[PDB]
Amino acid sequence: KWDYDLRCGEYTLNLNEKTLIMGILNVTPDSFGSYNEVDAAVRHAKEMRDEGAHIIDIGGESTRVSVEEEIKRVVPMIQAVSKEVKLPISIDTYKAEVAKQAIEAGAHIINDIWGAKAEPKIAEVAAHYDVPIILMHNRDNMNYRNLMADMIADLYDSIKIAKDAGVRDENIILDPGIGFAKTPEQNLEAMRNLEQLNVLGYPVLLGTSRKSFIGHVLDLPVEERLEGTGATVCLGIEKGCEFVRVHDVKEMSRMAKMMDAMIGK
Amino acid sequence: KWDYDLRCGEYTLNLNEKTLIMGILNVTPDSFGSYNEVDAAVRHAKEMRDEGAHIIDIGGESTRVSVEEEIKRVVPMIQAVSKEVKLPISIDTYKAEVAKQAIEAGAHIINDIWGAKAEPKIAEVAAHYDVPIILMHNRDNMNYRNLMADMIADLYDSIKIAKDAGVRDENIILDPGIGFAKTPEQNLEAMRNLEQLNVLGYPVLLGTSRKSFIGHVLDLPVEERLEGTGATVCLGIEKGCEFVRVHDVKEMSRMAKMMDAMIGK
Ligand SMILES: C[C@@H]1CNc2nc(N)[nH]c(=O)c2N1
Ligand SMILES: C[C@@H]1CNc2nc(N)[nH]c(=O)c2N1
Repeated sequence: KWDYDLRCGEYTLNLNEKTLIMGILNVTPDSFGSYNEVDAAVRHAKEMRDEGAHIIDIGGESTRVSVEEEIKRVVPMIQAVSKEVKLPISIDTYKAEVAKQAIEAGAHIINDIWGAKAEPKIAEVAAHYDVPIILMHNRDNMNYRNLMADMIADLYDSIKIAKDAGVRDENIILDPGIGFAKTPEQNLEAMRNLEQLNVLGYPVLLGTSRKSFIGHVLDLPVEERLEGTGATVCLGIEKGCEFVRVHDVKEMSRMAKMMDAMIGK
Repeated sequence: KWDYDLRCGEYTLNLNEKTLIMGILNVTPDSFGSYNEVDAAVRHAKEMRDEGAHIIDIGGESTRVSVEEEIKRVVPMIQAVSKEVKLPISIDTYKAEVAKQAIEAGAHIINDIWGAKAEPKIAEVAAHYDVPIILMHNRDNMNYRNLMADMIADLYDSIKIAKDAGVRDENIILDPGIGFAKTPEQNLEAMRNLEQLNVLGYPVLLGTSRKSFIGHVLDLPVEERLEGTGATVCLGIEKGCEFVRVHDVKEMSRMAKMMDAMIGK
């Protein structure tokens, strides 16, 4: 099915062999590139490498921050993890300068929650270093004529921007952006119609880990969402996703792997 | 989609509203209707009722037993649980006399792992008390020309037997019999083609809890199979199953419920 491998410089990721697990690195800052924060992050990456993660996702601005600062927090982390853990690292920013530094510092993949729309210059950063980029569906509003048709239109506007800036098709990964610009019911509608994004011809990453719509269904707080995340990973894999972005790496790797065996991937 | 409810005398089970969870009652015998065994079983049913189970499944001969004896072990259990826990009880036997007693003692549903083939008289027991019966795929051999086509043929031979004995269509539930008469690869093939059984027009129950094929994929012992069972429950629900038979009632209820929300059931 994929006629190419994901080229990540040093590392290569095969897209046919298994669902690829992206481990979410919790970047809990010190009040002050300090030791407790860089060391707590290195140990966390190591735990996830050992639990079956294939990519470590490192973020500077967690939604729940000055550009100069985001770099000083995230660059030390990427240096320590890329040196100490043999996994590709994706950098979770939408800012072009942050992306630029992160890749100099050793990150392999760009992870852009605004799909090259917040700062179009980021795809030029991608085009240049020639790295894979994740384009996530997002918009600053929630008025959908047709949810899926709109997601697909919007994603396609990211691809144009990326392709225009010089991004090769083989470095494009898409993401339905679950939990962004979507009501809880829209989130479950995007889950139920995820296979639609396959028509765009690109690999899909799904990020549903512990998100608020799981809580809305199950009526359960963020720490009781492991079964609900599992269900979303399972439906995602069955609908064709190539990657899942999760906190619970041990549990999701096992669910991923059993899905893979059953659907014949 | 289902134009009728599952009639269980005292209780009624709706087939459209949610995936219905069947809790597996571990019937750990005393060396001797004793207290520790009937009381350990009542507390276990109660825990599962509280964790979200809709049916309690009670078995006399766990595969890993004289007819007269199977009754003396299982009849006290059904009396205590049906009196003390307000859930329908299914009786996991293939023996007609055991089924007969179990229903006198208070069980609602017959659960027959040999699909009325080991003892055809059991469907007459079903026909008479007018109870729902689960017909599970099983055979005393593993030489399949075409796995799915054979399962469907074999299941259909159970339906004939049941219908001939007087069983109403509305009291027939089918079960692909995962882990019986199937190699590990055949088990994963039946999972991947489960939606095929829907053409027979009946509700489907799936039993994959902690089974040996999960262990074969994940390489993990029976107590580390919770993620692997989850994956099977998720794929089952997406492929259309009306019931899942599980040990981990808390975890599987949550995964069931999140699947239901997403697939729109
Ligand atoms: C809340 C987080 C932020 N970063 C993400 N990145 C991708 N690709 N996909 C996602 O779902 C998310 N969600
Ligand atoms: C091992 C157990 C025995 N009883 C079962 N009954 C049904 N219906 N389905 C099943 O899968 C099983 N498996």
